Amino acid sequence: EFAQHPLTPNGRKAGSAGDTALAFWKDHLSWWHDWTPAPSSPKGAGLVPVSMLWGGGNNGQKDAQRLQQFEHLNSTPAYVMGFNEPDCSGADVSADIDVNTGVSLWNSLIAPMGQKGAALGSPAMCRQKDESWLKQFNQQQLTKSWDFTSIHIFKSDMTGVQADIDYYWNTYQKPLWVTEFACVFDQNNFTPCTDQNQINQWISDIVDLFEANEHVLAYAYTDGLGLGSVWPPVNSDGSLSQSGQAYLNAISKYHSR
Repeated sequence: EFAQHPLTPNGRKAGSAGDTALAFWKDHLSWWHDWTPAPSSPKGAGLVPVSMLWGGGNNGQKDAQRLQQFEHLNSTPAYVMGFNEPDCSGADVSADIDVNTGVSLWNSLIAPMGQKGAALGSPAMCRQKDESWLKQFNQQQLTKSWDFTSIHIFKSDMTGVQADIDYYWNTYQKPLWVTEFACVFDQNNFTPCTDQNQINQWISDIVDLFEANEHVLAYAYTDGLGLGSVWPPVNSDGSLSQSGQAYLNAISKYHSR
């Protein structure tokens, strides 16, 4: 009888999306991802490295490299996530694949990893609570469904964060992982927050909300590009930024054993 993976990695919700701030945050995290099949920054050594199949290998240089690396994995990860934003476009930005193409990749490459014991994460939607892609994908013939629903939260207040959580719990009825989050005026041409005071409070508030919410089992601060000059967790001189320090101070509140 095989032991199942806990859907919170190694007793802590907190993780990182990317590795620029990983050395500074490590001691208060359990896990990280880097959008690749095999997260390998040496800054993460000891944390749970969560695998991803980003896309279908026809929407960018890195997309094609990552599909080939996923096909060549000699091993089964403890946790694997599906596609990054198949409902958005842009070469090496979002996966840009239809539901039919998603089903074929999921059944050929992701479901067999789950048969060998990996915990499976859904594809993550750029449309947030307005998605239709995952609703259609979930109605298709999948050889194995997902264990945790992956979500991206790009919102300017905690009302928007809560509306994303409620939509994905009510609709899919599985535990959630927030696999990327950042403070963004999403309805106003995707304008990233730029007020340091507001960002520091938003970070503090969102970590508290996630830690208290029974349906959120993991979360991860993103360092991806396109989020303005204030959100990045590392300054141009290499030092931890004020935004990076707000995350460090929030996740350390929940690390007391």
